Amino acid sequence: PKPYVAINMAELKNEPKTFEMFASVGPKVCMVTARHPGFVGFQNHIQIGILPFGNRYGGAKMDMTKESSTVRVLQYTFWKDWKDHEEMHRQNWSYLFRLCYSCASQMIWGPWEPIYEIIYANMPINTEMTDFTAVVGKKFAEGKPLDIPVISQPYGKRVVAFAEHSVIPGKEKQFEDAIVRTLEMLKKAPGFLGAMVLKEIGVSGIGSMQFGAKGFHQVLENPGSLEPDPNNVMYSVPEAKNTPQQYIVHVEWANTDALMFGMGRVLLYPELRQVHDEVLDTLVYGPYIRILNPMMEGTFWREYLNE
Amino acid sequence: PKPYVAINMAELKNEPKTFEMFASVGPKVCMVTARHPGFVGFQNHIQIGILPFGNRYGGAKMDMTKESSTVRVLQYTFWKDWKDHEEMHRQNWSYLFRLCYSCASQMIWGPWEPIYEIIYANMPINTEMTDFTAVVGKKFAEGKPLDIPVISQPYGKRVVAFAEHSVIPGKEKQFEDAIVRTLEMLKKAPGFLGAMVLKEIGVSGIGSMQFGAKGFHQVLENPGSLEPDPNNVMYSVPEAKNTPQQYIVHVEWANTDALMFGMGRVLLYPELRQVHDEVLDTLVYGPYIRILNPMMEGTFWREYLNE
Amino acid sequence: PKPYVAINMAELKNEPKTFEMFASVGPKVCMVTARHPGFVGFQNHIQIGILPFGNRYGGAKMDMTKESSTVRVLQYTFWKDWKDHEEMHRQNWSYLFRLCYSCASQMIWGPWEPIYEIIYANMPINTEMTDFTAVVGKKFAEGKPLDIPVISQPYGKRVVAFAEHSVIPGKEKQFEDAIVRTLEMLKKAPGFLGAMVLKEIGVSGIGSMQFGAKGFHQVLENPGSLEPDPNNVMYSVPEAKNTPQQYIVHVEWANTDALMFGMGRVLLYPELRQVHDEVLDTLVYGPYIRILNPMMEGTFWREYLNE
Amino acid sequence: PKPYVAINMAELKNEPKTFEMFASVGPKVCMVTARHPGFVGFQNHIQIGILPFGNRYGGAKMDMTKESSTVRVLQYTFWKDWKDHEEMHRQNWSYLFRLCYSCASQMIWGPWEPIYEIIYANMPINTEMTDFTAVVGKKFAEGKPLDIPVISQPYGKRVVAFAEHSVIPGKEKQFEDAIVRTLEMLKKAPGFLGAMVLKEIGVSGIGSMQFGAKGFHQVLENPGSLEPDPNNVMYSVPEAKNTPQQYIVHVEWANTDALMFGMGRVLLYPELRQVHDEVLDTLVYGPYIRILNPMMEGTFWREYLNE
Ligand SMILES: [Fe+3]
Ligand SMILES: [Fe+3]
Ligand SMILES: [Fe+3]
Ligand SMILES: [Fe+3]
Repeated sequence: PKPYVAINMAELKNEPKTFEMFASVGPKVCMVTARHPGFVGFQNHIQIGILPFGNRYGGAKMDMTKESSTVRVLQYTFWKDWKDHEEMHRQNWSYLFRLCYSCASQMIWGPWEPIYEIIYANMPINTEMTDFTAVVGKKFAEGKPLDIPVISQPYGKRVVAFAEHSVIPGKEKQFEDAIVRTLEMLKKAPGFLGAMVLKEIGVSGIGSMQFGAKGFHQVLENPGSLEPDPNNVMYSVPEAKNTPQQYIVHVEWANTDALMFGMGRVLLYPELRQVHDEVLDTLVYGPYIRILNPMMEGTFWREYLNE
Repeated sequence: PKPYVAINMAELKNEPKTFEMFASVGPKVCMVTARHPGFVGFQNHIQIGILPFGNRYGGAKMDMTKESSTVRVLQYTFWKDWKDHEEMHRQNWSYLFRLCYSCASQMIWGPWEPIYEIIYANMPINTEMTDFTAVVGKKFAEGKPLDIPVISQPYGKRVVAFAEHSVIPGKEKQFEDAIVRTLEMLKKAPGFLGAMVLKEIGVSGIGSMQFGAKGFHQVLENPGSLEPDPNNVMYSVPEAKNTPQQYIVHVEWANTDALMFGMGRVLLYPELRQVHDEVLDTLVYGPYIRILNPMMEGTFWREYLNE
Repeated sequence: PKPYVAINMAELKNEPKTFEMFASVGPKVCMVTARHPGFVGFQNHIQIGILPFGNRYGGAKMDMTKESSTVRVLQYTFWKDWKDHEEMHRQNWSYLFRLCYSCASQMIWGPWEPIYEIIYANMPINTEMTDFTAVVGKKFAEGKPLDIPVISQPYGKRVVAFAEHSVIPGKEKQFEDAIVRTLEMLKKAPGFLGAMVLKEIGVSGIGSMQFGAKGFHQVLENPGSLEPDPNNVMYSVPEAKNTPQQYIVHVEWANTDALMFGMGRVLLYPELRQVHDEVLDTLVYGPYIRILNPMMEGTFWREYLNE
Repeated sequence: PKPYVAINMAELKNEPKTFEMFASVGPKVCMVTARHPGFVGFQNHIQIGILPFGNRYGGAKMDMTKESSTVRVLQYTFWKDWKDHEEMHRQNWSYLFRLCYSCASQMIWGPWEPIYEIIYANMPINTEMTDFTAVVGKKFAEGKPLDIPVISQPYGKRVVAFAEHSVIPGKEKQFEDAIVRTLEMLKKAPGFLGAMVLKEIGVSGIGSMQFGAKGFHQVLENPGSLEPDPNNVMYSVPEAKNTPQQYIVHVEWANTDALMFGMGRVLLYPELRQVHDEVLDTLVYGPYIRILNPMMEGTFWREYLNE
């Protein structure tokens, strides 16, 4: 079934010390998260660049890692129910706060952790190139060769287009209907590895280190080993839901060229351009497209999705 | 009287060609904006860094200009009525679009142009160090020594704390009352040069290059000398107003140390800390504090303000 | 069905500034071209080299990119009807001229845009290496395993043999019959990815910036933002059709070794050599064989082709 | 059927002279070992690193080869009956001792040669990427598509997780049952190439150069061309079996990322974590996980295994 998604977002200094702490503390945070039975997996991304849209963002390119002074992370965790995320943070707060607080020396912005519902998903399980023979064998044995997926390789061996959209109030249904029609056509582009549409339902104050006064002072004054009062979060998840309504259109691709020309199909192929124009008419903001590398992940999230 | 404020925000590559285009294009844009009789002035900022709050943003410093790969600009224009902003943009679209388009080669994000009402202002006129003798003489000559301002030096000779806040729905009045009480106390800190509170009322689609499908394709396809259809903006300014409600607390300071310890007064001086705690209890997001240099400005906006 | 093909040809300086403008302006031109509902896609090439044919062109090699002072581009656009190409240019001339004129600073020769009919096509859809599993599954589910194509990878991951031929007047049928027999045999060569035969039907004067006197002056005097009169083209497409008749034999290959030995099959395999000798007897000029890299492309042209 | 496994373990200087000895001596030893009809194959490994378990072994990483002063080898030989290994050594002692002695100059620790029974195996035959087309063909031809294996590439083109465990006396059955459940679930991880559990039954004194006094003096005094008395081994294989009982859990993976996150599935996927917790409760020692590269091998051992 469709899980809910929490996306923890932050911007950190682009230096070895940051990647060192990703490698030490990141696994620990994931192990802590996995203590909760409602956790169904994760997909952790680094932003490598920004899609330039010709020269609309002429200062950007799809891979800016060499030049950029910062690194943005977008850490997706998947949950049977979004309340499971809120419970896990609170049940495991002494570990999680002290783990996440160790990233402080490297932080420039964040953490900020919006929560989403998945309103559309066309996403395969991941497979390594070594796996495909057995997958094909099994699908033919089951008499379902139509269910043989594309090869979507895990652990940094594909790329993601993370397309931000905010929608005019009243135009949500028009956006949702048109984006799904768009993505159903998009899937014909070479190197398409799957797509999903995330609709924001709110924000996790605790995941965002956003407390009332007491907890704010506790964060600022922390030696690193003392939890802020987790009951000093002043707002529930839905209270922070944005209007204009926010969506992420998340599309996965074999490589950055497939991403550039494949996402470009919505502009270059007249039939699809006409459908996608119905999306564009509904927007307050976007599409703004970040190029992400899914590096560290728990691929069983897709197994849950496709149950 | 209080003007409305439009703040055009963008992120560009941090390199010489960018600052060269600020020098070419920026003055031209301001001159075009001044064709409208409702224009009352401008204050254009570059972000120099981010307030670290001890080590909460431990990768940040107040001056990050030597290491950052990007530069963020925040261009304030002041208007008798916010509709004047919208009218100026449409009436001068040929010039403005083609001027702003020249910046595309350097752009990474933006433009994004929220519009604000000023709900509180304690801001002086600017004066150079050479002016103060005549100001003092003139105020004493008219029997108004209370109207002698601090010396708030124009053109890059002071610094701004730009503090972003978003507020729990329903707590807008509590925030507003609390922040004004806070700023009325803050004005005792040494080096304090004034403060104002901006409350978002909406977003200029045209200023943000956010059109429907027709205008989006015109933007992406543009050789630089053809206008997108300015009538293809699909939402009004208020239709884009965010909930949670967004505010900017804008506080000016003599220098960055005065800024750090001055804004710090709300954490360090117990009586003020108690008042400011009432602000903190209302927030969804923030305070996140950008450090800005007001470089290019039309100082007469303050003359209008203080009329 | 078989579309028509326009091939825009030019030679430019082989320097970064040329490739910078390909990345900036190329996409804009494609987006403009896609405004016409008769546009069915595109395949844009850079010439990497020339086939030496032993040492017949002993100064050449298949990859000359490191040494060459120029770069030749051959931009294929595909059209339901060739008249569509002519309408598209006229209907969108404001944008298109101004975009293409921005290439001026780098141009040495061109543009020159002959138009072709396809008289023979054996060309597959493109697929990425990730896609093949699903393609195989679908064709078996459909009971059409015979229709499983080779893997012809998009976006610079294969090579093209572009073989120019001109034919003795009166021998066009003999050429056409012999070249098809030849290509039907050539498809056995390892790494063969498809072939088509293009027969020239004329030249687009507008696409070649070839006007009467009035438009010629307008081109030469242009500051960059003023279109020449698109109605000052003095000849229709068919009026410029060459005699001797020109053809392109376009053959795609997995890599340059497969290209060299595979194309060489017409010389090395006696049974094929006998068939291809019938082609050679009909020529005025050729075969002259350029080695091309298909970098930017709209792969959906093959979908139209194969319906 | 399941063979028995002898694992010869040694630590040598990490310098070129060592790898030169591997290249000349190693193939000779394997040829001698092949003189016995009970020899069913071999798989020889170098340790490339150690799994850090987050930062539990924070000084380790998966590939330590550039920094390490030593190199550990783990040479697996597979035997129809374990007694065959013992007989082979005695029958071929003049050659083997003299061959193994020539490694002396490079040795820091070892040799040490425990013998194992295989209590669980899910291991495929190895195939090169060239082979898979024919394997698929044959399996479909015999109506067994379910038996198409993953592609497990020989000769250094995959990696091995070598997980050491020692088990509380009396908890052997619990460990064995829970480890099998764990590996049956682990096989769903991307990149999984097979697993087996080895249970120690004893140690080969002769393979370990572990003699009584007579043979010890002979080894120490050896010019290189005189055998120690092979009848001076003082203990049988089972007499050296350890309590606490030792096991190796040997898991093969496409690459080190698949190994890291895949082995990690036992910590990150809640359903598998619960199962693996049952293994963890049984341990005296471990899991301690060496990362191995299987470079030189006699792949036919898996053919024997899978008959
Ligand atoms: Fe979270
Ligand atoms: Fe504006
Ligand atoms: Fe053309
Ligand atoms: Fe042995």
